[PDB]
Amino acid sequence: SMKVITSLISSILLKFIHKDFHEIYARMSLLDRFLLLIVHGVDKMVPWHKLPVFLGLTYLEVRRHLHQQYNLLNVGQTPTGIRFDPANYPYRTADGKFNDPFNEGVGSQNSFFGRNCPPVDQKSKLRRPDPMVVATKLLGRKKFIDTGKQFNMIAASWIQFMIHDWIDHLEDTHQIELVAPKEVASKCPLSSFRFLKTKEVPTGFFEIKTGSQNIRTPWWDSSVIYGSNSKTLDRVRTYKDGKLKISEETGLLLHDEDGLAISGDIRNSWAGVSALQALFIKEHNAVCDALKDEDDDLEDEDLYRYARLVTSAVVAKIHTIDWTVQLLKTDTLLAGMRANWYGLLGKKFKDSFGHAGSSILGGVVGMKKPQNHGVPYSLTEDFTSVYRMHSLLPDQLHILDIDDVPGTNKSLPLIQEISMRDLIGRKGEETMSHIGFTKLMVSMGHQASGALELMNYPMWLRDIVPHDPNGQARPDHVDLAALEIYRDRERSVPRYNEFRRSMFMIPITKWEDLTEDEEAIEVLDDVYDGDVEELDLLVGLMAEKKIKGFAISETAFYIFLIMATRRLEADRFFTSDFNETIYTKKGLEWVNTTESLKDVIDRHYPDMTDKWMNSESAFSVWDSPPLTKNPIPLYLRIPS
Ligand code: HEM
Ligand SMILES: CCCCCCCCCO[C@@H]1O[C@H](CO)[C@@H](O)[C@H](O)[C@H]1O
Ligand SMILES: [Ca+2]
Ligand SMILES: [Ca+2]
Ligand SMILES: [Ca+2]
Ligand SMILES: [Ca+2]
Ligand SMILES: [Ca+2]
Ligand SMILES: [Ca+2]
Ligand SMILES: [Ca+2]
Ligand SMILES: [Ca+2]
Ligand SMILES: [Cl-]
Ligand SMILES: [Cl-]
Ligand SMILES: [Cl-]
Repeated sequence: SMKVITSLISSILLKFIHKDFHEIYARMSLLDRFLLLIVHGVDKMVPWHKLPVFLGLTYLEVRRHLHQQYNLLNVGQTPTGIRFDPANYPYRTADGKFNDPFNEGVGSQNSFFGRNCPPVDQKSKLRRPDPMVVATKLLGRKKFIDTGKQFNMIAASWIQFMIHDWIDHLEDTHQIELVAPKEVASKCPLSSFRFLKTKEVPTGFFEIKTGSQNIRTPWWDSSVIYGSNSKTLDRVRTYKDGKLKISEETGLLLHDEDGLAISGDIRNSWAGVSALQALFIKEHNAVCDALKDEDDDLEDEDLYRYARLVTSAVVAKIHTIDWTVQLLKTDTLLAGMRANWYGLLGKKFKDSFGHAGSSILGGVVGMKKPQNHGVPYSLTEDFTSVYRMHSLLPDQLHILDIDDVPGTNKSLPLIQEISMRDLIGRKGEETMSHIGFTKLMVSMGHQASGALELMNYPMWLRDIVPHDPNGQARPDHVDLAALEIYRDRERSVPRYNEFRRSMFMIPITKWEDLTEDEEAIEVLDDVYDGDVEELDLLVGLMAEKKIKGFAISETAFYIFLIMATRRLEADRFFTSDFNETIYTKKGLEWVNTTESLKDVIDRHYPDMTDKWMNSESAFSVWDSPPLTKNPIPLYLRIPS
């Protein structure tokens, strides 16, 4: 046969593949071996992010395909259940069941986290090197480093607002204690701290024998405002006109008898997230008003269901084509992220002529069927690790004088600095009640986030009161930087270099491959006793030299590449059921005409961005100078 001869040639070409990929290679199809040869070839020459946009996009299409085929690992028995008719569930269910037309429990509350990379058992190394040493020497903020004008505090609030929709790990009842070693104890805000073990649930399989459970629905269903089950949904519903609870007077969240905010998920939250919850409750309630006017025969439950479909799709769209484009501020990713939604052919073509039929040309949104690449949808252990972005948070929020006349580029002066401790949890709700929605939002818009670099982890997070899932305070404080290191190890996520190999990225051989910062190299060498194989994932992701324009590492980005696409393409409500029958005509129109966070702010606060936002995106620092558009066609642009 020709297939056997070509496979022999593929075995010959194995001489051009990095030795660490020989294993994953044997598991690949013939065409995919050729594709890996091409991807790996580019990696060794001019890298994709230096290519003309159209070639960068071609590279990313091929790499993403490889990850879809080889970096999606199921965990646990698939919760298939008895066969059901998806037409019986033309709405987002309270616990995320009945979305995958073939598996009732996929994407539901308490489903298993899947994986992208094979697990690496680290139970004998949970404290090697010591996580409080790692936190002290490599993570704790020395001098604040910001993100320039690229990514403001609304953008930092937004990604946490998404984490509250996406991922949270079920805990066991067993307590763990970490103790600060003598060497760093005087630099540790806590000399020791206690927390709960992650719940390890047996799977019944050989390759992956235990898994974690996700207590948030992994569907992108806005469970951050709707809850992840019927009980928590019931708490937010008014049962009038489809609506959710909010203060009519202040536009802020309501609070329960303990002063805790009433929303979908408020765990370990802060004022910035509360602001976005309130904004999107206003969005949901505005959709209810529009649909109830159109049709007086719709009852509360009908209104709620349609408005949840519209609101959750608006959020997903804004994240995809506005937020991500600020995180990944390059021409290639502008083109790429917009293509996820609208296809390479573009919005104007799609809006005029409809979906072209392939994800490449028309976007994953509106595809005829959901796509899971043969692996039941989940968010993964690896996804959790790469979204650990706590260094985005500042030490203080800079509250501006919104009563002052805006200056050049709509700049405003500082009126007060507020410690982040005063803006988190219950205390933060009280502080926000005095500041108000407008002042907080404008101040967040004008303030840069922290950068994802070493030695930039807020020290206030090294002694925080953590919460139970309902937002209730725990008596045992945690050092979050040390805890994150422990969790990645506890949950068997590969450390940095093995993570790279698993994602067919060339591994580092020395610290100089990771970063040009000579003092950071010395710290890494100290903490890890020279061993790049012991380098923690979180540390590597913060340390890695950034592609120009990227706020995250390339290693994190490849997980974003595949998993962001997956959140849309696997979900019926973004694919087979993204249509006017399911959304209503007006509901679909609402999604299709909303392109940005600015559009939503302008809907509810009609004068805010005119007065105070000079940037194009509400996620960029608001007093940015005007920019003249690049006259070179997008798909032809060459990165400098
Ligand atoms: C005031 C703001 C925040 C506070 C107080 C906070 C606190 C916490 C705490 C206490 C945990 C759980 C640690 C554990 O027991 O395992 C956690 C987990 C996490 N946080 Fe934050 N965080 C905040 C903001 C953010 C931001 C801005 C991001 C950026 C993406 C983020 C991403 C995550 C992720 C991905 C997890 C892991 C969830 C899991 O284990 O499933 N957080 N955070
Ligand atoms: C799946 C892979 C898809 C993209 C592969 C692109 C191959 C690289 C093309 O090299 C060409 O010659 C130059 C030398 O001067 C390059 O550096 C330049 O950028 C490019 O135009
Ligand atoms: Ca969810
Ligand atoms: Ca009580
Ligand atoms: Ca009617
Ligand atoms: Ca003044
Ligand atoms: Ca300013
Ligand atoms: Ca030194
Ligand atoms: Ca519009
Ligand atoms: Ca006006
Ligand atoms: Cl519950
Ligand atoms: Cl994303
Ligand atoms: Cl759209």
